[PDB]
Amino acid sequence: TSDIQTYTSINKYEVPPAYSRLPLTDNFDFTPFNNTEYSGLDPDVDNHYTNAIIQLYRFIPEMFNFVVGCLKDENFETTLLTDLGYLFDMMERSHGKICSSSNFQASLKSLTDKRGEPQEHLEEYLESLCISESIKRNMPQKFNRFLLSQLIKEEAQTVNHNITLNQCFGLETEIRTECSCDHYDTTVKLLPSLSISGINKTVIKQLNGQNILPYIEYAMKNVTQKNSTETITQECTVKNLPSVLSLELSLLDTEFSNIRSSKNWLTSEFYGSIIKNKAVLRSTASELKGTSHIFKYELNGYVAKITDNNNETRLVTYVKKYNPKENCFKWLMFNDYLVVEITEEEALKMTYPWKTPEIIIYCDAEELRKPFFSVDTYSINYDILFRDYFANGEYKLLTHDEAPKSGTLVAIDAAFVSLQSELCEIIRSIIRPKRTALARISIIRGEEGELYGVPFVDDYVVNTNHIEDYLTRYSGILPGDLDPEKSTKRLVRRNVVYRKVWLLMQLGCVFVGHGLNNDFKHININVPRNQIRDTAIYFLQGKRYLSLRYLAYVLLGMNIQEGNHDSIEDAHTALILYKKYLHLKEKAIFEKVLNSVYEEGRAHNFKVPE
RNA sequence: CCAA
Repeated sequence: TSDIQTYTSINKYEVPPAYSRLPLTDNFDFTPFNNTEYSGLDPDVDNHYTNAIIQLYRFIPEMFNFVVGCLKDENFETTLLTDLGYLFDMMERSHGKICSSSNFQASLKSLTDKRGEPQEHLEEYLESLCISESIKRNMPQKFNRFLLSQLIKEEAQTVNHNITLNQCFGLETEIRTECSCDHYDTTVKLLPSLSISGINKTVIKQLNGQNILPYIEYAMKNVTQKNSTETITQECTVKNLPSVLSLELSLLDTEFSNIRSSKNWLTSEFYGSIIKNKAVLRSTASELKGTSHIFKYELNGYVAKITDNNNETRLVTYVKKYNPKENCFKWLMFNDYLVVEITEEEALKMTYPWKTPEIIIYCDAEELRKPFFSVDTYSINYDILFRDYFANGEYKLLTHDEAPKSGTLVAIDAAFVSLQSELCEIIRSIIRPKRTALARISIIRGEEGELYGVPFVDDYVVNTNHIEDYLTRYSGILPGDLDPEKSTKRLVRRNVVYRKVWLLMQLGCVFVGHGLNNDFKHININVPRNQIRDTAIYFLQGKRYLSLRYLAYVLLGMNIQEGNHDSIEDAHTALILYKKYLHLKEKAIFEKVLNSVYEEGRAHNFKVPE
């Protein structure tokens, strides 16, 4: 993959490798694709267009500090809001490590299955999951308006209901539709984004061609004269300059081709206020008449559509970030997992024909220079680690004297199920394997004491989606995972069980188990290597890993006689194995019994009668 | 292969 992060091409037509279709993601190496301390997203997703938008909103300080801040309280009902907060917090703390948005994608697919007048907004987003072209037109802008609308709707349903997202994106739109003479009707609705679509009077590129500001002025105050056998006159006007401006560019290809020639069209920064019943936007303050509270706006980021030379379509994200240790603006470009730091002259330049701006974001001046606040800047509510929150009808819950600290030993094991299969297209060129879901996890008390080796959660994860295979032999999940059909296990949602794991790694607990990197990858949570004690890495044999049942029969006297797997018992045996490994390490017998399990396994064929 |  040499010469793949080059974002510039000497030719104005050849698309550089930084925007090409990245190779599909046993252990994929991401070190030659990201050198910065800001993470990328796993391209193995059902949505061809949501990864670019998530990165666009991560670097808006006023939104990022809020949705991450919403992780103080247990907002289990706001699925799309908290899952976005779980993703934003994970992205910030990974500092470059790969991240997956499968949890957010699952909450979006379950929310869009809703079967308000504009309900086709749900169906238009659901129609873009089964993947034909990669992404259609006007579809990224449709989700941009959909994501912001659903977030605000969930923002009013959180604990201590907030309106912070409305104060940032709120566009007080006056919709005057004149039916007859001297008699008109006005509508006032708060819009999260501004839609620049269906432009008719292209009088902008003469002397106001020109820059982007005239397009924003028309979308803020326009008079359309088309409706129906009526052809009514409609006048849309906004009287609000919010903190951030969400722009949705959807123009004609003739207007898109003419807009590439105008150098410096997409303006870096501008200022403007409201003087008349319309909004005026000027480059410098010398053109501003003043007489009102002036507002300064700077570009935060934008999502552009890349048309490959192989006639392939994909989205990328340009991003600016401010460092409080100096006065500097660093640009960042985001492919799926390709992240590079670029210059401003290249980020604003759009003379290339394979580049089309789709979603632009402008931010307030004094608010962009504000630093990003992590979730651990407030007091988080660790009440779920003790409460019994089940959705149905041999462990023991936790107490406040067992309050986990930075270093509390815990044994974790997770069971999963199969929703779909590989479902590939072919040499493989289009499709990828997907759809593995979580069924049951269990955390065990690992701290030495009276309550040692005894679990404290045994939660099963409810799932309404159609499964393809239970993997019952390796999952121990009888068909009782249905919400009203719980056989014997106490069920729980996915948002509640994820918070138990998130709070454990938030405090700094130390997880032990076998193959913990797999569970955390499918649970969709990233834990630092300092808090992971994997028995596979410890008892590693070159490139071969040993089965947990085998180690229980060669390192201990526990012949499990494995029939139906049992996660609560699997995590228990993984805990005491870490205790034996500690014993065999304190006394210098480390690389003496490890060599004993290789050779004894050659004649035994890595198996024992069970 | 491990994980499942």
